[PDB]
Amino acid sequence: TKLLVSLKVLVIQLNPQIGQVDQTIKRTWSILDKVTKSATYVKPDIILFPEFALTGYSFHARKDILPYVTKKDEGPSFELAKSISEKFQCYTIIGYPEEDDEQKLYNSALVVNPQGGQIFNYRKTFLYDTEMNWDCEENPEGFQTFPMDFSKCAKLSNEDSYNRDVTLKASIGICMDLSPYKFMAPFNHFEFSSFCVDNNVELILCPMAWLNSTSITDKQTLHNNSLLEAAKNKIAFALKEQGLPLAGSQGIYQLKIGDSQRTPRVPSDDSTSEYKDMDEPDMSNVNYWILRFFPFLYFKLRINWFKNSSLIESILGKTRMPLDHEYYKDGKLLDSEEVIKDTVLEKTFLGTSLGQPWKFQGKNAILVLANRCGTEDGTTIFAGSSGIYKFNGKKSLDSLNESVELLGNLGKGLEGAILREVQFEVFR
Repeated sequence: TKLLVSLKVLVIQLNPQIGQVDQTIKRTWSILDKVTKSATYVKPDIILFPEFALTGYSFHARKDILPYVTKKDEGPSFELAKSISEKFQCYTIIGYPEEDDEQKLYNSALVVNPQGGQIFNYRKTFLYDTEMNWDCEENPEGFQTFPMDFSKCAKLSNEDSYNRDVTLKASIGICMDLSPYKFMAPFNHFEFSSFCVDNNVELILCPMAWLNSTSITDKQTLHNNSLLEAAKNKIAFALKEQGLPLAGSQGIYQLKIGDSQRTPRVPSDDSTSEYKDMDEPDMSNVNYWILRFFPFLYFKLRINWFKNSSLIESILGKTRMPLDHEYYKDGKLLDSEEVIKDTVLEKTFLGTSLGQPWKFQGKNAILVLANRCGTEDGTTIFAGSSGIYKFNGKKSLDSLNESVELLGNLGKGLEGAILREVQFEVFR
């Protein structure tokens, strides 16, 4: 049974600085107000915020993030998402620093239903270097899926109106989650994107604090004072040329609400990575983000892989999580006498299953990326470029691949919001 779904997705792109929570929240309401006043405005069904959307990201010590940590059902970020969900009758997902009853710190993203109550709270599974500064904990449950009850969004292919309800299988990934584990794991693993293919995720939500390539990540540079001081000046000039403060743009909102302007398919070159053109998206990262969702992309060589059975040992050998992850402190292949369960036949490697060359073929999935913009510590330039994508499964490792639809993107250095009417199909 096919089921056409029309989802109205809104993405908020912010430039939060540490210590400006009230100011950021105030700017957020300013953005949302401007959105509703758009000529082509329509009420969103789901609103996504970036990673640590209100508090800032670059925390250097545990004591520095402590004044901004909250419980999953308490604090500014929760009340914000709650008020938004009650004012727009929508789902609201926002990234926030979390503290539980056991006084453990997480990099989390809470979800609030239209009734103004949280239904889920995802924690960051793969941690970035900055998380180590305040001793962030890995998600003990690893990658997770959760249902989202959408009303008046679904319809049969014969019907002329989306009057039916649909429970979409959603999944949240945060920044590093897309990257290989600790930047050490093989590139071909594609942990998060494979997880979504394995568990048949229909809606993918990604709050991000993703970086622009011009940022300083060299470890020997950061810990060499004369090298670091010389490195900071290179970034300061790039922001000064663009007529912006060192922290980046704030208060000036780029709005793409209701339009259907798609993002041009562009291959990655030496110019697409430069930090210029604030209203334009970082196509170097856009292409990279798409590449990290390889199992959703069409790849011609999958036929040769399936008939020669090259990935069978990889599929059967594939574990749920990396063996040294927090996931394997609680939970726990043959070729024996045990039968093959359905979950095994759902497992994939490089988008290939045991029964299909390309498992996702014929399916639809929606990718929503909320990435922050701006600059922190005078070393870290966030890529912004928030956007919405669609994997059609119809039969190039970048945006040139037409198995993914670029439904729109925001600027790489401007606060703002993008709304898109997303249409796709599921199966019930």
